[PDB]
Amino acid sequence: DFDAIIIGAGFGGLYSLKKLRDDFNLKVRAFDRATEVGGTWFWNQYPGALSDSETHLYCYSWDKELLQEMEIKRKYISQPDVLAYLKRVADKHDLRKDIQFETGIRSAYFDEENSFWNVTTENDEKFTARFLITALGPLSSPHLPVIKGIETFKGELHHTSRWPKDVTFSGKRVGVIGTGSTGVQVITAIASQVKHLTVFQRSAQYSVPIGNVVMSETDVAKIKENYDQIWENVWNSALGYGLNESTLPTMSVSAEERDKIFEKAWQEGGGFRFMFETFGDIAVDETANIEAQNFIKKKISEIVKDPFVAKKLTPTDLYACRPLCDSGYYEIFNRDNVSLEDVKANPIVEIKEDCVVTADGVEHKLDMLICATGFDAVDGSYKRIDIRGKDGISIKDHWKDGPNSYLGMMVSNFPNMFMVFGPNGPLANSPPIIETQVRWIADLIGYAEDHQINQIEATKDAVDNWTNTCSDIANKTLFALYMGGLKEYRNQISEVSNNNYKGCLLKQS
Ligand SMILES: Cc1cc2nc3c(=O)[nH]c(=O)nc-3n(C[C@H](O)[C@H](O)[C@H](O)COP(=O)(O)OP(=O)(O)OC[C@H]3O[C@@H](n4cnc5c(N)ncnc54)[C@H](O)[C@@H]3O)c2cc1C
Ligand SMILES: NC(=O)C1=CN([C@@H]2O[C@H](COP(=O)(O)OP(=O)(O)OC[C@H]3O[C@@H](n4cnc5c(N)ncnc54)[C@H](O)[C@@H]3O)[C@@H](O)[C@H]2O)C=CC1
Repeated sequence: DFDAIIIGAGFGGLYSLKKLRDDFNLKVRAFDRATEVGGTWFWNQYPGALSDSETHLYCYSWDKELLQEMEIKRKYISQPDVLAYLKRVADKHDLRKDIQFETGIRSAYFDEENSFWNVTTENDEKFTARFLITALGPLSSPHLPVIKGIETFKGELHHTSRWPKDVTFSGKRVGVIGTGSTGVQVITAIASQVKHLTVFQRSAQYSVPIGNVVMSETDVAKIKENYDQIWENVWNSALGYGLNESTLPTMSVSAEERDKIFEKAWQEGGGFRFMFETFGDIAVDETANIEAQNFIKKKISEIVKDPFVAKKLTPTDLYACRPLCDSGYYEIFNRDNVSLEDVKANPIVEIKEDCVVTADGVEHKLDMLICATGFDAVDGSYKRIDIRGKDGISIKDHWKDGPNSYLGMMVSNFPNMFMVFGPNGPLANSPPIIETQVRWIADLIGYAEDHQINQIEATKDAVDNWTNTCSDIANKTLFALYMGGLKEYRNQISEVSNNNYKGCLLKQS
């Protein structure tokens, strides 16, 4: 029995714990299958895993001491460091004493008469708790790339989502399936170290340079000295990536101008930035979208010295969402021990003991095959848990037609359950969204303790409104889930919390 159960010990889990335990004095336990805190940063330790967000923003805001303390080696932070960082947050606030590691949750069924949650582990522990905090993140189970004959393969088959330790590249032919962000990081990291790399590319994507430089003692002092301002600007921005968000329209300058603005962002680095700090309409207007793409196509053709290769790396679709970030990805394809296989015009059909076979019957002989093939959507982490609310409805069935929430946090027919980095949340840097959501959830359970209430849920009506509020803003953009940003997200939930949780049925003891 607990005031609250937390599922997860990543960013959202760790803070949920700290806040509910130490700031609101609640009786709380946190669960994670992982042996250590960190979430995705414990699980994903492949070559080149790295924040998209800058080092000084990809962290908690609420411990001012730890900010002055924080190591800031590079502009962006490597997986080990993030894990060291969260590990050290656990150390400082002693949170592990209230985390059971190696302990998956199987089921959670809301008890309607005790107004609390029945949570049963995979081990078969039944714990009771008034409140359910799910911090499962946005990246669910990996994609299992159904490839005929994966069983026959007798070399190393590794998946980025479960990267083993003690992996050696030297002297080996290595295949990489996937050229989204994980696979670009993998390929950039390893192309230098292997005998031969084959990239199996299903869909060429746009990548810009990240520009992950070491941070001088002065650079780091400039950050620390003005850290309070840094955050206030994060809270007063759409993306919370510390960017001079632009309102300048793209086609409202010269071609020679536009060029030079893109070359500035490009020299600086970062995908958000190229897309939101150059101009203000790149995600909304098509001409602008096209202009942004053609800038990158141009870059691709300059860097990639072999035109036929440059061709295969060039996206073909009409409009471009967020570009990936890289650390010399396009450069990779110039080298003599890298080859690109367009696996949409020449797919993988079979896989024998020692090779991947594509459509034209070429046998790609590999010692090692790496799946960098991506994760399921937000709801997959939920749908994969036995979660049942009112009238024994399981989240599986309630969301069978796409995920839904109120404010990204609360679910209809699903009481005392509060989601962190949950679906229909804002598009922005992770740590600020998580802070925002945890603080808000904590205050509401605070309100609940003080107004002696014992049951909170969002209406079906509140939810659709919110589902609508996302579509209206969404359809104002090209992205053919909640946009309009963090600043306006934080407004929206303040408009709710200040109006006695409009759309939440607060039920009383
Ligand atoms: C390499 C990499 C770089 C990234 N860079 C950025 C970035 O720059 N900016 C950004 O905004 N985001 C980034 N992300 C994503 C984002 O910041 C992380 O996904 C975020 O830290 C998630 O924190 P979380 O605690 O909400 O969820 P997670 O960290 O995914 O933690 C969820 C935890 O819950 C546990 N869990 C789930 N289901 C169950 C269950 N049934 N039982 C028990 N435990 C369960 C899991 O073990 C997991 O540890 C990145 C992700 C990766 C992999
Ligand atoms: N930029 C960053 O710092 C990072 C961001 N992320 C987050 O995760 C998201 C992307 O996840 P990723 O793991 O990078 O990959 P992804 O989610 O883009 O994976 C899909 C890719 O895998 C390949 N693929 C999948 N199934 C295939 C099949 N059957 N045949 C051939 N190829 C196939 C395709 O090339 C495809 O582009 C990002 O949008 C971001 O939110 C994750 C890691 C690093």
